[PDB]
Amino acid sequence: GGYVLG
Amino acid sequence: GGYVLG
Amino acid sequence: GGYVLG
Amino acid sequence: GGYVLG
Amino acid sequence: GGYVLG
Amino acid sequence: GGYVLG
Amino acid sequence: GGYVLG
Amino acid sequence: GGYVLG
Amino acid sequence: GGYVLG
Amino acid sequence: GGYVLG
Amino acid sequence: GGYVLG
Amino acid sequence: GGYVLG
Amino acid sequence: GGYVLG
Amino acid sequence: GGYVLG
Amino acid sequence: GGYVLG
Amino acid sequence: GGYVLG
Repeated sequence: GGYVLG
Repeated sequence: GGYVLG
Repeated sequence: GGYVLG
Repeated sequence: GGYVLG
Repeated sequence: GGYVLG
Repeated sequence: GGYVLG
Repeated sequence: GGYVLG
Repeated sequence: GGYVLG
Repeated sequence: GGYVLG
Repeated sequence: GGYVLG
Repeated sequence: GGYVLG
Repeated sequence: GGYVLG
Repeated sequence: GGYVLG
Repeated sequence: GGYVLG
Repeated sequence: GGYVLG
Repeated sequence: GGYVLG
C-alpha cells in the first residue's frame, strides 16, 4: 500500500 | 488531491 | 478502522 | 478525495 | 482484499 | 496540495 | 467500525 | 474547518 | 485515526 | 492562519 | 481556522 | 464518548 | 464541521 | 482533549 | 496517522 | 506546492 499527494 | 492504495 | 484522502 | 471505514 | 481512493 | 489520514 | 467528520 | 478520522 | 485543521 | 495535522 | 474536541 | 470538529 | 456521540 | 487553529 | 502537503 | 510519496 501507499499514497501520493500532489 | 492524491491517491491511496490500501 | 479507516482511511481518508483529501 | 474519498474515505473508507471498516 | 484492498481499496483505492482517488 | 492534499492530505491523508489513517 | 469508525467515523469521519468533515 | 478540517477533517477527522476516528 | 487523526485530524487536520486548516 | 496555518494548518494542523494531529 | 478550526478546532477539534475529544 | 464523542468527538467534535468545528 | 460535525460531531459524534457514543 | 482538543486542538485549535486560529 | 496522516500526512499533509501544502 | 510539491509532491509526496508515502
